[PDB]
Amino acid sequence: EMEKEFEQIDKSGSWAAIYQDIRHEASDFPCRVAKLPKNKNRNRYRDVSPFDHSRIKLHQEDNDYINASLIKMEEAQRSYILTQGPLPNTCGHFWEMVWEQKSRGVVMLNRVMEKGSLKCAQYWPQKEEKEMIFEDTNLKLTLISEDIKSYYTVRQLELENLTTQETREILHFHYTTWPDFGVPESPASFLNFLFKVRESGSLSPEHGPVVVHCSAGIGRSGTFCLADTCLLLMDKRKDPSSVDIKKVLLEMRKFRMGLIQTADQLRFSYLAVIEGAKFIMG
Ligand SMILES: COC(=O)c1c(O)cccc1OCCCCNC(=O)[C@H](Cc1ccc(OC(C(=O)O)C(=O)O)cc1)NC(=O)OC(C)(C)C
Repeated sequence: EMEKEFEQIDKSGSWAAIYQDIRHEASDFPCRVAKLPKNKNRNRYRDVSPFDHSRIKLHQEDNDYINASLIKMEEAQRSYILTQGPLPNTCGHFWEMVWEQKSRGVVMLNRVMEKGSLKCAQYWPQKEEKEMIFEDTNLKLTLISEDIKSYYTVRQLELENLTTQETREILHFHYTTWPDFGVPESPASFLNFLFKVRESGSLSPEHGPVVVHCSAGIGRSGTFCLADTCLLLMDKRKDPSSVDIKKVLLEMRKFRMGLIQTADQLRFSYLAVIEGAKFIMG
């Protein structure tokens, strides 16, 4: 019972301690490509890089680099590509990835501007009649429809490979109410957002892995994938109470560094899993 464990940590207020043990035991792998001088401008943060072994490679002989990682959860039967919010110069690369990896959905957990500064580039068109064209990767992106709700907006986008004139519908799931500081008060809306993504089919195996990002693509994005996998496991296993969130998180960190950036996010993840389990279950 993780809800029982949850209350213990809370009782003895030891979230920092537990979160810190996870950090200590977290995997550490080479990030050689990420650090090559030529890729300096392809990284938003100096301390956030994809491990070489799990990085997404762009299909181009020029420079195949993009700060993104493939998180592959074998037992859960789910995969996710966690990436940083694209930069002014990596938007074409961002959509190239979405096309090459055959992704059906893009999940955004932040706003273009937060705490007064840019956390992500405006990488999608905001008006139907103003399509965007990425000359470097030869891609055309068109806003098809938009549905603004209280805590999130879902957009329908048409992505076209100008080289082949092939097209695909991409669903943009944008969680718009994540606080500038700290974590959400209640996992309620965050969970419904996740379920809406599940419902679209974007997380299903018939499609490439969903692309997820916040600013660095490790904190909020971490919370999203950790909660989704844990719920899914509790759904699969003969004994749902055997799902250990701390171990699942560590398995994920084998594919990308720093998933879950604070003890607050860790507690929030527990909170979301526990709440989502109560609904999904009974
Ligand atoms: C806590 O650290 C870790 O867990 C960790 C680890 O265990 C092992 C390896 C790396 C690790 O983590 C690496 C990052 C440690 C803390 N670094 C920072 O805050 C920033 C980059 C950053 C920005 C926003 C964010 O998240 C937001 C978002 O995207 O909006 C969100 O989730 O809300 C996450 C990371 N770097 C920075 O200022 O440059 C410097 C510090 C160089 C000046």
